[PDB]
Amino acid sequence: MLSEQKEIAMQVSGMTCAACAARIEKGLKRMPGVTDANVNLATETVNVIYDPAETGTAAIQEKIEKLGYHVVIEGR
Repeated sequence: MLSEQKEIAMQVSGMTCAACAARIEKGLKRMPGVTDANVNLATETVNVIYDPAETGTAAIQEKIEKLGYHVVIEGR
């Protein structure tokens, strides 16, 4: 009936500051069903908003790997 989008917030591995994680997530800003990407290296974390119809963690890991890093869906 609906498609209501959500924020995920999760930790990344391999970021060496200097817009690295920004590049990672900006990669995800290209994925069909993302809306926005917001890096939080002050907490070694990144937040990304997407629609679970087209986009989720599933596709996201896939691309993150190709960006040349691995994200950790630890937390919740």
